[PDB]
Amino acid sequence: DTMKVINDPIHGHIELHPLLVRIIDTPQFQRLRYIKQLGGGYYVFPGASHNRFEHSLGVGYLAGCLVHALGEKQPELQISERDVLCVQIAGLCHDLGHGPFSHMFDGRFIPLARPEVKWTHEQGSVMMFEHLINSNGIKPVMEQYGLIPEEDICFIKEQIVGPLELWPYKGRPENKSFLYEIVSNKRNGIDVDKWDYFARDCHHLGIQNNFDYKRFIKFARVCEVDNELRICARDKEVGNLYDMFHTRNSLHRRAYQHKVGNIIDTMITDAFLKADDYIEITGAGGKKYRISTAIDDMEAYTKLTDNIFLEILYSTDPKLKDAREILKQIEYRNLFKYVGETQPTGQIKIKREDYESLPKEVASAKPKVLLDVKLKAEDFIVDVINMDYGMQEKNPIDHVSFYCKTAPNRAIRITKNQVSQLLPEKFAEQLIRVYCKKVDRKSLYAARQYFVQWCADRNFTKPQDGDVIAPLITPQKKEWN
Amino acid sequence: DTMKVINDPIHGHIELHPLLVRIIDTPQFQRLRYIKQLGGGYYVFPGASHNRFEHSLGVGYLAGCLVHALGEKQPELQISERDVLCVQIAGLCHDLGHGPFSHMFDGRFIPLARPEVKWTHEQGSVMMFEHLINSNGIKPVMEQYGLIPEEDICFIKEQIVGPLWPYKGRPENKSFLYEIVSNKRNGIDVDKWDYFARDCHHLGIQNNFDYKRFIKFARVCEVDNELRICARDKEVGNLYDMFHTRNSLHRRAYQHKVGNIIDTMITDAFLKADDYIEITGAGGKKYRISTAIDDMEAYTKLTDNIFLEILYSTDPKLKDAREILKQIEYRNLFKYVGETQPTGQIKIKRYESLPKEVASAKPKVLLDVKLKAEDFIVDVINMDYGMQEKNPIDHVSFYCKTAPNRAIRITKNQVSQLLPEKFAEQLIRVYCKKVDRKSLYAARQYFVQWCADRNFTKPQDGDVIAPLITPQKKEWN
Amino acid sequence: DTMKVINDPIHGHIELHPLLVRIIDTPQFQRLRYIKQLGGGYYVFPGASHNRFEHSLGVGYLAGCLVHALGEKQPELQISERDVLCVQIAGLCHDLGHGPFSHMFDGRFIPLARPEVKWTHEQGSVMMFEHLINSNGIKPVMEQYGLIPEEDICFIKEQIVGPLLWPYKGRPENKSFLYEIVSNKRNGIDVDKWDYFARDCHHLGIQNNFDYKRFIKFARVCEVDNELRICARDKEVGNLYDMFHTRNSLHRRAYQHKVGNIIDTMITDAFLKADDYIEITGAGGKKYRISTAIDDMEAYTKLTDNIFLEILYSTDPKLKDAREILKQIEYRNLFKYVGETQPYESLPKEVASAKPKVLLDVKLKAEDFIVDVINMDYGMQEKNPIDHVSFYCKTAPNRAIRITKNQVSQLLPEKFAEQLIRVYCKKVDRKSLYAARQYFVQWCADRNFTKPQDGDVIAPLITPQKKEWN
Amino acid sequence: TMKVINDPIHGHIELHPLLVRIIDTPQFQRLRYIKQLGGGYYVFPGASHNRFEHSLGVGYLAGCLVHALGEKQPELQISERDVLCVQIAGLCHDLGHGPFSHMFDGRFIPLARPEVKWTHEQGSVMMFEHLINSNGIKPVMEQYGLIPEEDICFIKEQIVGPLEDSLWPYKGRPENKSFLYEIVSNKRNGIDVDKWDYFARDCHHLGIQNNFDYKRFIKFARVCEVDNELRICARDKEVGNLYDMFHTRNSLHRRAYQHKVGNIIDTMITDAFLKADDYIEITGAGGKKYRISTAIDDMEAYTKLTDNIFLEILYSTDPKLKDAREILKQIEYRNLFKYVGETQPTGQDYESLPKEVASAKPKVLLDVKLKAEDFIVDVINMDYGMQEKNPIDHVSFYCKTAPNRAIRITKNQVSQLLPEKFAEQLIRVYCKKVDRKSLYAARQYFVQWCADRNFTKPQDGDVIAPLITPQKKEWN
Ligand SMILES: Nc1nc(=O)c2ncn([C@H]3C[C@H](O)[C@@H](CO[P@@](=O)(S)OP(=O)(O)OP(=O)(O)O)O3)c2[nH]1
Ligand SMILES: Nc1nc(=O)c2ncn([C@H]3C[C@H](O)[C@@H](CO[P@@](=O)(S)OP(=O)(O)OP(=O)(O)O)O3)c2[nH]1
Ligand SMILES: Nc1nc(=O)c2ncn([C@H]3C[C@H](O)[C@@H](CO[P@@](=O)(S)OP(=O)(O)OP(=O)(O)O)O3)c2[nH]1
Ligand SMILES: Nc1nc(=O)c2ncn([C@H]3C[C@H](O)[C@@H](CO[P@@](=O)(S)OP(=O)(O)OP(=O)(O)O)O3)c2[nH]1
Ligand SMILES: [Mg+2]
Ligand SMILES: [Mg+2]
Ligand SMILES: [Mg+2]
Ligand SMILES: [Mg+2]
Ligand SMILES: [Mn+2]
Ligand SMILES: [Mn+2]
Ligand SMILES: [Mn+2]
Ligand SMILES: [Mn+2]
Repeated sequence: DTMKVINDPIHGHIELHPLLVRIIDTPQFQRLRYIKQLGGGYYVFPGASHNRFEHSLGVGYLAGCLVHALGEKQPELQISERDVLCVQIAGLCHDLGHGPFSHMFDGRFIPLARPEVKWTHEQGSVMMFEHLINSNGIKPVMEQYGLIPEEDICFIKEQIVGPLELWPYKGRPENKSFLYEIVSNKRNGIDVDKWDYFARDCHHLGIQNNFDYKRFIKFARVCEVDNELRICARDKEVGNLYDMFHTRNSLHRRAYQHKVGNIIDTMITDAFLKADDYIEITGAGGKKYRISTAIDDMEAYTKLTDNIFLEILYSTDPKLKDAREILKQIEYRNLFKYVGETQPTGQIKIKREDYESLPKEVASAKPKVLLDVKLKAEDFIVDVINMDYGMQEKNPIDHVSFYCKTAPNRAIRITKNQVSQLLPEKFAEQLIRVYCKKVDRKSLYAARQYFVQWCADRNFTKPQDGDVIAPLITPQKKEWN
Repeated sequence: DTMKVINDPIHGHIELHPLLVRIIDTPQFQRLRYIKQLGGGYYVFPGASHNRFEHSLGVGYLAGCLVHALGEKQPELQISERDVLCVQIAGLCHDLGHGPFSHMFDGRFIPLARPEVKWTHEQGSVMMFEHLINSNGIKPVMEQYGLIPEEDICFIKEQIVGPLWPYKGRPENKSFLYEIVSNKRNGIDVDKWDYFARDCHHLGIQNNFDYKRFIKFARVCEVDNELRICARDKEVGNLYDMFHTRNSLHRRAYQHKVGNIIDTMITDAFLKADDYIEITGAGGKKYRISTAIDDMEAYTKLTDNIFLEILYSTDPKLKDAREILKQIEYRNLFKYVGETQPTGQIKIKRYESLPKEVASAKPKVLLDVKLKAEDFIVDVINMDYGMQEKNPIDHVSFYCKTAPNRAIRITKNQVSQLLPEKFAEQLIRVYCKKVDRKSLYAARQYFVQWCADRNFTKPQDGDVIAPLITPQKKEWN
Repeated sequence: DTMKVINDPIHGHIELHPLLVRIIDTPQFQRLRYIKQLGGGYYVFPGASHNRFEHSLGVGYLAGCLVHALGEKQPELQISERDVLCVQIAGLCHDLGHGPFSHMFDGRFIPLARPEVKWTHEQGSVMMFEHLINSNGIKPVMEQYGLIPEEDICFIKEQIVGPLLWPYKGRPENKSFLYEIVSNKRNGIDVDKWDYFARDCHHLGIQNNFDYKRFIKFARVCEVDNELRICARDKEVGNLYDMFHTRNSLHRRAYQHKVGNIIDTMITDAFLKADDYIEITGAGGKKYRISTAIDDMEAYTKLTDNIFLEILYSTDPKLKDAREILKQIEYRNLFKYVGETQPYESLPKEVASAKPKVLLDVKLKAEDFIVDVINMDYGMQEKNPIDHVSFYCKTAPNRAIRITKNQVSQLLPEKFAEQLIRVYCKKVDRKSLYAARQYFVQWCADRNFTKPQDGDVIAPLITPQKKEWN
Repeated sequence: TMKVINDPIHGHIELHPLLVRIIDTPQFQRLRYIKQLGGGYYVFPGASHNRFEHSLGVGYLAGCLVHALGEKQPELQISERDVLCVQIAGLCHDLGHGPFSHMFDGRFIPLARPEVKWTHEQGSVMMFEHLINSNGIKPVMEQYGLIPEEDICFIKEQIVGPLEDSLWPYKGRPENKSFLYEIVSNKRNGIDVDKWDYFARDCHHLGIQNNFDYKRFIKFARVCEVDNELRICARDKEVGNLYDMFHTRNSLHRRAYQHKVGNIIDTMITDAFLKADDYIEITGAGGKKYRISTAIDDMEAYTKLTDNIFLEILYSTDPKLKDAREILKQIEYRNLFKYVGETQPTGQDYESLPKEVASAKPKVLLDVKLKAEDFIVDVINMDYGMQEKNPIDHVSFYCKTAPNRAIRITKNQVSQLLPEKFAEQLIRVYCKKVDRKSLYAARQYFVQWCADRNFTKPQDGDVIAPLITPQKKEWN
């Protein structure tokens, strides 16, 4: 009935409309309190204790800030309170679909557990959102505050996942197209979701950031672009936009793809796979699901959080011994050892299906060196990481519209050459990391020899420490030295 | 093989000796990852997602910083690497004994589940530390790095809990070492310094104490034939401010009325669940939530998870407990009625009779509903400077730049006339389990009447919530 | 004119209305770039390089934030764009009257140079504001944007200095709350404090996560004694006490830092010696002195921190005495701090008159001493400003209530003012300093002042004399 | 005794008494009156900071790094004497800066005294010598174990490089202590503590975000043998952070140090100084009088050349300075030369570019015709500090498995998303005529000149010069 104020360390005091409060105070939303934003990253950065819940509040907040700012600067847009609330709800609910340890679940576990299924947190979010609305009688409340549930639920889902299918959207018309650019921007990835996690992750990781998404909001405008009304940035902000993506890449390099964070994520995933058939999760009508099938039933999925990790760890079931033992090894910090990193060379890329064959490939290499131990495919992990600017090969800034101060209503396009010659020439790459399950000194030395030999055999890039870890092997390849 | 570096948002890059790493990488220590620093506070301050684990690293770090600084400034102290490691270990392990949602467990749940016992997180920490050492073969590792486990385990425990010269782990010449992690003399320790900075970072609030500066100006002097840590004289204002900051954090955050009520509701749920949750201990034995403190192997598995285990349960026996937790999720909380203070110095002894007392008041007003003792919660909160009635600064030793080895004492008048005249008080909060508008209105009338009957302070909103009752008391108006 | 955005490290991006930009882009306002916020404090805290200019932008910004927030939450107040602009202008211009090194000028120099005159930066700000308006043709611009200069200039001045019975003419009682925002004469809770807390902390290197933002969010207007006044939410009372605690702590640690004050004192002495020999050109080419530039705003416009360097870099023999003091500051050959106690021109003589029962190699004279009396209070002399705050409760947000100290905490101060008395010595010799300590502690004992913290160390012979001290 | 100074960036800095003696001198304290970012303060009101506080930070970080190396590698035989010398160089590296910093050495001196070859580095060495000699520091250095002959040489070399073909061109320390020259001012690859302080300090004051974590870098720094020298090596995994450091530097230049209006204010101040030059007199050694442009010849005069000069001119009663004073007054009214636009070359002294723009004949009607003198053309070199070169190719690294073995890492071994180029230019054009008709004309000349030269299409080209932009087919 009245607004609530929430104090957030990143954003300070956030005002929440009563309808938003109703949505937040539900089991489906509060679930996000028990899911770590950075998953295994917490085990490397102790500051990163934050969960999806607080991130979601921030995203809803910033979504409101942006839509409000646009409305105040351009009354002609006819932005309504109903529009503002719908955008905030989408911002709040965009991460509802995340599973235990966030990206590990959708990124690592589900692809291995259920390769046939094509699943993402986005799809999960839409399903959970529907479940949230229907389970908690939210629709009546939406009507009370002027929302029209048929159109607006559609609109909210479309903001989260894109067209459920010309204008392909049904929730709002072309004149309100800019509303779809705020929470999850499918056009170029510039959205408030990134702005919140940049600031929040940095706050917790202990990586400094004085920058303003606030600045961006202040300079945002709506212009006509190809018969749609779209969000346009001021021209001079283009450098800041390139930097936003640079920041994202740096955060991935330093933190999200930290070699040990990833290995912990990998180990947890392995534990989950071993546990899958023995954990049972109760769904709608008392039906039982597995970790990998809870995504099919939202009532079951509601109860799938980071807790599962502890349920396995603390279990006594003999059937869970293999899974439990992996988790125990994580606790003792008996983790697999990082051997090295390389990149695929020139046009060659690694296909997703071929990830599985890779450990065998490394083991198959014959390094021209004496070896005390012989290592097996099963002793290796090979982690293939796709680093990009959020749009695969594409430059997202080529998909941004800008305006100039002398003609604020006229959208223009800006190419990379018009900005700096020091920008990336490519917007995607792969990293290949190799680890060894055998942690002893002799094994690790051997693993380094196999690894560097495999790099040479494949014409991959010379590992940075190649000359130190494998002095005998590196001479072989002339390109390297 | 060698040191590890950990990046902390509060302290930046912390170097950890390999022995410390071995201790950290154990189930008993890593458990702290799953216990929230501020418990129910997270449900009011979404920034407060931090756990005991990160706080513990910070405390170990600052313990090392202080002992190192003292050694570098005063080589004569003969501080040893062995001493430094023992102080760090105590700093790291001082919070090992905490249970689910931290202070709620030792502060609220255990006193109700096991009223006969005096139990504290300190005692828990000593027991867990012993379990950690013995379960993970740490003693051999300690010897490898020059520690003497018999003496040093004793020393570490004594730093955490105090005497088991009453100390056996170190002699009087090394007395100052016992002032660093948990200072029983005046409460000025590195544990406070970390949580001030860490809680503030996460809460989104401002901290008055500058701990780095304090460390830089710390020295050891002879005081009554002990070597004790002394602060530079000009830092006295900063020390008063440290305690002010602590009090403000309690007022704004740790004792936030809704955080406390959520803690209370969780405690109630735990009590209802107690007999039906079973926690597996050493040798496969089963314990209860309230008895896991007896077996460290069981206690190791007692973390915030328990909350979710109850919440996600389907056992009919757990329905009552589960329903309370579900109400928390729907934000269907017990309602805050009001807050008052007992009058001047007079203070309230330990509590169960209080709800009945409020219900017994007969407010001279029209009431649609009549409320019962069981409908009320009364929460009594002791706010002080850490030493009951006493001023801890009267128990600090200082030095002047013109005579750095000469300890002096400084009284409150020598500092400021704007300081507190008192160092302890109580807050009394009343809540109602009946959440309907008519019940809440009635609860307000009982509450304000009870305040008037007892001569307690006028609630701030007394004139608004109970316009008919407030005229009765002349003092108030 | 158009709207401009300014990036501020404390507040981030501040939007400025074109009328505000016009006011800012004038010699009278830009002058504030050349006046340090903390004066001599920069010579102790190297981070405190900030000037009055950036502080002024922040105050104007926060004034706008508060008035806007009140208007959005309570449309019934009938707050107008004209009102918002006037409040912002007052916030921007409230520190226009500051002189070189800020408080030193109004706090130390003017009282000594011109004891007969009663002058404050507030009065200076009003005069400069008038000069700014009249010199730069701002009144026509104000009209263009809907302001009514006769009423609104009056209103702006009143916000800065107070009344020139509702005693205000610029706005009526219904808009009384507007006078509480920039410079709150009722209880001191204003946006000026909120900016300098955050800004000074940022530069000093003293941490502050807290929010004035929170305060703004919980501010409301209620009827109080037939005026509309700003009321805080009841639960914020603890935070308000803490605001004043913060202020006191900043004064103790930084603004009244014993060496910052002594540098301010030395600079003041140098200014006094230089006064007649520096000439500052005013309106009509007339010449003024440092101490008389306050009479002519055209002259005052050219009176900034630069004067310090003009003196320091001078070669005029007449300025040698002044120049030498400044040179001593550079060499860090400072007047020496002797000590501090707790209970103005006559004081140095009084200390010198004390006869300490100790052997002294040197005899010191009144002129060798500086006595600095510092009033540490909660901004309202003896009074508790929180007793002059109105609050509201969530169950009746339009109903103002009063909260007394006992309703809050028994751990709060019993007193809201004190004095610190610091004594320094000009001479700086070891023997002189030792003597100064003996005179000082003896004077403390003679007057029944508090025992200096280091009294037993600096004056072991004297301290036994006084029984209370022990 | 030691003194402690509280710094907002670094917290509490401990200063050895010898350092305090050096700091408490007119030559050092002068830095309090010189803005770090010059005209930048007139765009970013947060940037009030001066060279003085930056210098303390640099001296502090220099001490942190040399101390850390000594503690990790006792074999280096780092001495207290070495630590103090490194700190003194760090403290004194910016002594030579003039009013508004880079504006003085970058803009004013090149125009006032084109024949002279002058830099702030050279100034710093001269001022340092003046500081030492004027304040009797050498005796104090000896008292604390310094050897002035060798150590003064060492300090100067750290600041300006060899005073001189040789594997060792330095005289102040031998090859075994080579790593000491990499700390304050790194001529090999530019990775030094001077950048680390100004990144953090400028960001603090500007209200922007800094990518480089210098404390981490220090923690992972080591010394290894490289080509018969002992050099500072970074841990291999820090290479990404190093690339980011340079990215941060470039971003700071783009957003702040080369802000179009900050630069124009710097240009206007420089113009004012040029007009004032002959009329301001600055007293030097023996009471001799110098000009703003000649104070660099006498350190006693240079000591008194600070930002104050700006205010002296602005507040001058004296008529003689009316043209100079008027320019400064225009700055105060914000009556600035107008930015017309920015472009980039394909490719890459002073008088010629404005003339070129004016010479273009745009196929458009023009109310006014503009002259070379009405234009300013500002050419800005954006690079990674080493002209065309990649500085990371000049860094040595080590791996955890062999911490004493230095290796080299090439760009392809890091990321394919790194820059392909390490240098570019920006060309900005401004107009001294500020009226609407003049500005419109200036835009037409500018865009025409861009088209004529095949420079990049200005971002707002289609808006400011709709008629010209069609002509160029490339411009899509
Ligand atoms: N930064 C800060 N300082 C403080 O002193 C403080 N106090 C609370 N909060 C945070 C905690 C929350 O994140 C938020 C609201 O706290 P509130 O106490 S205003 O909320 P309700 O208890 O519901 O008061 P009601 O029911 O009477 O309206 O601000 C605070 N945040
Ligand atoms: N601020 C920051 N920036 C960074 O780039 C970064 N990288 C890590 N960390 C945090 C995460 C950790 O908390 C800490 C060290 O991470 P590290 O990657 S050096 O450690 P290991 O993987 O063990 O390196 P090795 O095995 O080769 O010695 O700093 C960082 N913290
Ligand atoms: N925080 C931050 N990041 C930045 O990239 C940046 N750039 C500038 N500023 C600060 C400096 C100012 O304090 C403010 C605006 O700078 P602007 O570049 S938007 O202004 P004009 O040059 O007038 O742009 P125009 O004339 O083209 O509309 O933000 C910035 N502040
Ligand atoms: N952050 C901070 N908090 C504070 O409370 C404080 N107080 C001072 N400083 C800063 C200001 C200075 O930059 C630094 C040292 O101030 P100091 O007061 S220790 O030094 P002297 O007065 O000379 O002490 P002595 O009485 O032994 O001579 O710390 C402070 N810095
Ligand atoms: Mg509430
Ligand atoms: Mg490691
Ligand atoms: Mg502009
Ligand atoms: Mg001192
Ligand atoms: Mn998200
Ligand atoms: Mn603790
Ligand atoms: Mn002010
Ligand atoms: Mn520098």
